[PDB]
Amino acid sequence: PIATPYPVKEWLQPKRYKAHLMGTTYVYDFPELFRQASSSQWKNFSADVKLTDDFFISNELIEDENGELTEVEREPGANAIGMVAFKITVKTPEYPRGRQFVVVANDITFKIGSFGPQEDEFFNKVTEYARKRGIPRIYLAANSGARIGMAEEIVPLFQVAWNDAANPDKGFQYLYLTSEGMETLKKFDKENSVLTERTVINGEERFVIKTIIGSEDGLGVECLRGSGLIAGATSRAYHDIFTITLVTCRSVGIGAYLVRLGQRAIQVEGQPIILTGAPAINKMLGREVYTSNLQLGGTQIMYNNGVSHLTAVDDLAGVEKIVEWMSYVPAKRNMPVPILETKDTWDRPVDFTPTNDETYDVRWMIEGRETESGFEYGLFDKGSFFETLSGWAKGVVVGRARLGGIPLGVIGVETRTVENLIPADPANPNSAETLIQEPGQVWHPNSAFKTAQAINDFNNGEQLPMMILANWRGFSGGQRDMFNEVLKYGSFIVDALVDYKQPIIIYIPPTGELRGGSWVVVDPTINADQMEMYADVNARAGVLEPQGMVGIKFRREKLLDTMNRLELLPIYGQISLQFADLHDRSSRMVAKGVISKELEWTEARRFFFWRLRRRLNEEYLIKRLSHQVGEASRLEKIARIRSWYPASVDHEDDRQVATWIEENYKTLDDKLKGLKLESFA
Amino acid sequence: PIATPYPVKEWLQPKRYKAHLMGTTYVYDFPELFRQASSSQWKNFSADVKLTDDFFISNELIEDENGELTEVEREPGANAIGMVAFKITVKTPEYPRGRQFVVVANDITFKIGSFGPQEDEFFNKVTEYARKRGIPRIYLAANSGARIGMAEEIVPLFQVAWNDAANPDKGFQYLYLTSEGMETLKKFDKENSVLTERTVINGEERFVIKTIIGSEDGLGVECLRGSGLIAGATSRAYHDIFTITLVTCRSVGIGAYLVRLGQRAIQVEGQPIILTGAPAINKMLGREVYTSNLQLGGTQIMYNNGVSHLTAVDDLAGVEKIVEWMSYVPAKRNMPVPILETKDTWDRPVDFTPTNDETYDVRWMIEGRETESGFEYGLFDKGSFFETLSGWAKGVVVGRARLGGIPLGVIGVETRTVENLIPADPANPNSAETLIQEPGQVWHPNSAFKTAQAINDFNNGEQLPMMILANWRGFSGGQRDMFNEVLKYGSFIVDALVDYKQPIIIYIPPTGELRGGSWVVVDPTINADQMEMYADVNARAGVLEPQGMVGIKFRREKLLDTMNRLELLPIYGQISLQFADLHDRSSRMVAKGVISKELEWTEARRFFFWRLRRRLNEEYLIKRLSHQVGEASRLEKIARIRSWYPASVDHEDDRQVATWIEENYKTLDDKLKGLKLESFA
Ligand SMILES: O=C(c1c2ccccc2cc2ccccc12)N1CCC(N2CCC[C@@H](C(=O)N3CCOCC3)C2)CC1
Ligand SMILES: O=C(c1c2ccccc2cc2ccccc12)N1CCC(N2CCC[C@@H](C(=O)N3CCOCC3)C2)CC1
Repeated sequence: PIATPYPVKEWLQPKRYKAHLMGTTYVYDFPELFRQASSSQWKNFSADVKLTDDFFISNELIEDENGELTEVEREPGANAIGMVAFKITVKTPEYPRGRQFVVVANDITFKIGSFGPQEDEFFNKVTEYARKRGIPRIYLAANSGARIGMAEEIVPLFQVAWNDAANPDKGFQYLYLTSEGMETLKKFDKENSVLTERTVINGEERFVIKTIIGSEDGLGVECLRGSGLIAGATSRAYHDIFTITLVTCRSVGIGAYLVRLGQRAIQVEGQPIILTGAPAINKMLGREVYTSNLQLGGTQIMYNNGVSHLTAVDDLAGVEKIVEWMSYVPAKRNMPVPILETKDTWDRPVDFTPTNDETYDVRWMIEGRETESGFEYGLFDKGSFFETLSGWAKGVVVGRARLGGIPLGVIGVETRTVENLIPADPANPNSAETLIQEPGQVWHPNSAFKTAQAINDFNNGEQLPMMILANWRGFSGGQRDMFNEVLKYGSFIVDALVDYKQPIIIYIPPTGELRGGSWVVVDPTINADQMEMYADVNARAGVLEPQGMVGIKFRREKLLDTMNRLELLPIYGQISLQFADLHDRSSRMVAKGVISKELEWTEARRFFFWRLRRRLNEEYLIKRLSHQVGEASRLEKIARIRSWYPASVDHEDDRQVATWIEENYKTLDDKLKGLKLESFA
Repeated sequence: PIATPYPVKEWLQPKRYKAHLMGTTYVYDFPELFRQASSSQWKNFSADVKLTDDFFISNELIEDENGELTEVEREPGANAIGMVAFKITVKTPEYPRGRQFVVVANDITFKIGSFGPQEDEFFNKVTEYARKRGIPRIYLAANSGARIGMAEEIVPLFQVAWNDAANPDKGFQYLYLTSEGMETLKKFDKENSVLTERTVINGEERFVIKTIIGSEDGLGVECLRGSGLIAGATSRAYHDIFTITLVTCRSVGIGAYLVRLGQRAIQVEGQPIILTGAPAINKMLGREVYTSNLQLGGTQIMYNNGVSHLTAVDDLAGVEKIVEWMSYVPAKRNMPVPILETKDTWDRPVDFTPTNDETYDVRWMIEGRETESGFEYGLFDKGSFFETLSGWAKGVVVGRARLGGIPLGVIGVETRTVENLIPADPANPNSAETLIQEPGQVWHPNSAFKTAQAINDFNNGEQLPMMILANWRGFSGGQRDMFNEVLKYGSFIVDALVDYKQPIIIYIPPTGELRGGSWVVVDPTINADQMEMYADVNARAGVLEPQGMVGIKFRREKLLDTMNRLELLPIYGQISLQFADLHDRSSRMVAKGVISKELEWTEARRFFFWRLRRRLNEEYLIKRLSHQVGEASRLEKIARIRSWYPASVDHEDDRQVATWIEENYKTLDDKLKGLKLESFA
């Protein structure tokens, strides 16, 4: 293209054009999308703030002589391998002074973004770089899978020993090389390119090739090993640092697994996440079964799956989502969660409230709802809800949110029935579309899976506190759900709670209820160190429902002796039912001591803001002790800590306790590093 | 019953009869089934050995004044709660001097084996008892779920305020008590049995009951909390000690979850594992959908599921299976795996061998096969294979086995196609039976799940080494398997390998092959500390299959320039195919360094016996260091250790190295506790 306003980009670097033809942003152009999204981040936070370009820095990382990664300021497109990386330091609303993270990306223009040994070792190096520093690892996937190839240097000179040169079609018995070919190899030192055995046939000495190795690296198994390396590296990263992947273009094989192993994934529309491509599958099956890879790894598959937590219309959209996702995540492992107070102060009542006779969208209880007569504030900061895995197991709603600025994970129950429509298998003529009804307030294998998945993703990397607006009547005990292993996924929940390292809040909502199976799997005793449970005064909880209670311990026989109070069954049935429902009240929960407090929905936001803050504060103090004393149970540490509180401070006063602690961080700090003389040997 | 030979048992204890009517062994009679099974254990080991009753001891455990568990020798049936336990010390072939473990069981005769607070705290206490001592925790489930009930003391005197005594049917507005009733309660101190509010209606002062609490404990939520307690306790136990559960009778609610949380489960035939019973489900749905609980939790469900690892014809059968399962498990956490050498010495060739043109049952490669012309020894000790999860995901075969006495976990690939027949959902008129073809040498969501599940169960509790006869062409990339999240389960594999704490051996079999996706997820670099990979000389491995290799890097264009060697496509296609297959040879794997050694199947058993032994020996030494020095990488520790080997010892000689180490345990022990002066402060 001639006569363009500015210096033609796709020409100074033709790769940029190739990247675009492929349908993805050019790898070296990504850092810019992060600057843009970071800018947009500030615009939404404070429309006024004036930004300087030094608010965002991106330094490429390449390996030096020692194989050590360093920040080099070189020109785009000069990458020797098909894998690039950048260390980004950017000031954000949560981290005004700056926060860092790394970005690793395949370079789709370099050998179709294949994964070769060199790319794998680079990928592994970078992942370790991030983990060491405890900073997030963002991965931009646009690849073709493990790199392949043959020993091309052996294709022009391989001879075949036939059954008779007269009729080649009669077959052969082995391939070989002539003493001439053997020399050709020896001339280029490409001798180890083949394992042979010299054997003199009546004709001449022919070297039978028993194995082809190849002089060039990255043809077969050496590539598979590299994949495993990064697979294991990523599995490890997920429990260490915040991990997220943007499928910016096709992602195949190891590329697909890398997406899942980092768990958190945002898939750009039309960018398939696949194992074996459609063409190759059709070939293998002989028939033309599939049309596009999108049938195998499109959003309609992976987003409905749960592999994709979110979808994006285009790369920039995805980058914005990543950046938005990180706003609730600590700057680096073990730092306090990033607090970001906004216009929505904590001191206000909760507007929206559910009704036992009015279908509602739990999201309204969460973020709030916009009505004709104004806006109804929910429990959390307005506009702070960031839902994820929204295309899978709609039975539960999971997302990040803020409570007076305090970021946290949130799990709500979808009350409306879900219409899960499963496509037909194009590989089966007998395959037919199927609609699955997913009853509200009930766990099914997929919603139990999504719950545990959410819990683990909140805990690992994100290191976030969490609140579950628990409201389930139990797990589906039907035969289908039971056959589909609902017991394994329910247990996954228990496992994930036991692993949680941040404060957890279980709260049964106003019109909510927690019954039998459901209560079990979320009870605070599962993790006494981090869990606390609260029942709204208008919530219900019992081993069974009122109906089941009368159906077992209020039989017709007992209903009769009751007739001695005044056919009439229609109303005496409602007397027993109500008799039972009177046991399932928060008051009994308090009386029996299974919950910490019965709360009032409208006053919840206020209460939880201070409880969470008071707890985050005591936790910080609890850890400082841990990494100082050594032998001492939690009970002991928290006691030694609360013993430092002024005599006049009411330990049960969340605000008071939180306020005092924040006013004495340094005094307490001395008190801590004063216990250094705790060298019990 | 009169005139019976010996003292009538079901009469001295009527409970025994009730237990039997229920279809299960009487809880106090179980210790005897363990003695029997232990006896049978010896009979099979050495038919000669003469046993004394002191070879087996069972002491009941109950809580003392302090709530501490102690061994009391009291008479059967005297249990105050509906939960019993026994500490069993028994001499076995693996542990001639004795090995211990605990047995906890519901007492189905006590309040239908319900789970009340008291039973839960007892259950939790016992589980902690075992964990502390690191001994196995066997659980015998026969229960009815969380205990329920109402405030019965409030049913004879609750008054109802109607709209008019004339027409009760017109409804009411609230229940209450008379100053007389209030007194009745006060007389028995059962005052906290109800939360009320006095209000004088034109008539008289009536106390409105706002909440019913109940004087008796174990009616509602307090039971759900106890369940959670033991759920979390069991989730924890699984990663700590060897856990197993025998569903000896119905197991419900928390009872069902307890089964899954302990993971390893043996289900007696006809004993359902359920959440909500069929009757109650039918009631809730109005219609008569299900006939028996077996449709919901029978073996046809749970055994096909994977929830049940094995099924048993009767209790004794199950006990025998438990006892058999434990024979490969260490006496208690962290002890060496129990070695048990039998007639099948290590020094022999491997008989059975697969053929590329003859369907075989991988189990023959494992245990061996019995032919008409004698017995063909497999890779492992004859009669030592103990398969588990045999009713689920037949695509893979998992079990325990011995290699010259060394117990280990084994994962083999089923080559035959699996005919998975899924039942119809009786709750859907449109539901129809469905047969799923599961292609051999291919991972599907369920077989990938079973693989990871097996790996984790081998690692946790069992603490066993493991060998995987890896032979997969890859994961199914079809749309159905892909939509059914095959990527999540494949990754579960990577996760489980990263967690493995014992030596691992990956071995591609004689006619086996490991391709693309499959290699990735099992490569040694995933866990360099514990993994090692070996390829049989007759195995194949490549990123793709030969066909796919020619289909990409040996196109018709290149096939032509090849025509310059002598329509003829049918044979020139086989020349290219063979050209590719020449890259996929173990020789290249060695050349490229992705495997440790290429082996010969017949000599495998011999080789692996010494490699595994040499490794178990070095591991022991590696740990002793760890729990002594502190800061030192694996690389350093193993080097400091191999530096102690005599100069003449060949580090690569497994037998030599193992032999020397075993001949110097105490000399090495001194060398270790000599590094105590390693007090770097
Ligand atoms: O309390 C009862 C109950 C009865 C219990 C015992 C005897 C008779 C009962 C009758 C009941 C009638 C209506 C509702 C609940 C009843 N429960 C039985 C049903 C329980 N559901 C929990 C949530 C999932 C439900 C379930 O398993 N499903 C949902 C519908 O599809 C089939 C599978 C079961 C809740 C507790
Ligand atoms: O090597 C090939 C291959 C080709 C690759 C690239 C271009 C053309 C190919 C043609 C092939 C033709 C026959 C076999 C393999 C072929 N592979 C493609 C198929 C791969 N399978 C791995 C195991 C599971 C297979 C799969 O996804 N299935 C199994 C059948 O049901 C649909 C889903 C795919 C194995 C690797």
